[PDB]
Amino acid sequence: PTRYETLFQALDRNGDGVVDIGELQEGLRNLGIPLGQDAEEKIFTTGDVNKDGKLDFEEFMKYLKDHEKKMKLAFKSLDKNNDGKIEASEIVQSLQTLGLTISEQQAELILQSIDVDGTMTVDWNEWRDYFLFNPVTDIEEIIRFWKHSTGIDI
Ligand SMILES: [Ca+2]
Ligand SMILES: [Ca+2]
Ligand SMILES: [Ca+2]
Repeated sequence: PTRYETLFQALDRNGDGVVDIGELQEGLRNLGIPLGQDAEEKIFTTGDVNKDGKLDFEEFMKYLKDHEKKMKLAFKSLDKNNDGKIEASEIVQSLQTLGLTISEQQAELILQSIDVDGTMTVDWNEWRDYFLFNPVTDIEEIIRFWKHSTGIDI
């Protein structure tokens, strides 16, 4: 969704051309996107470049685009076989290259936590859709998020 107009119009409830923090909270909660207020605030603070307390469409778009390049490099960092998809063994080996060692079952837990549809594996579109509003900037903070999200070791 790389123009992001639909998302923005979805969030701009009063249709004034900007998204306020309230609209972000109410909108994300109404769209069934589970996000904490401090993290939403992280998004807003990173995005609000002119610091007027509002997110115009170009700040919104810029944030989402840069965030999606960070997420694409993270995804390709996790993608070993270059298929365009992520399997559990790949989570295991990618984590093993980082010095972390995790079981296959915990890897399964991670994939299931990340996966929002029934695919049982995660392609670029699902990865991007999942981390769309998650203010993580790279793979290490993605790991920190996993560590809180699954409530598992490392
Ligand atoms: Ca608005
Ligand atoms: Ca602004
Ligand atoms: Ca794979």
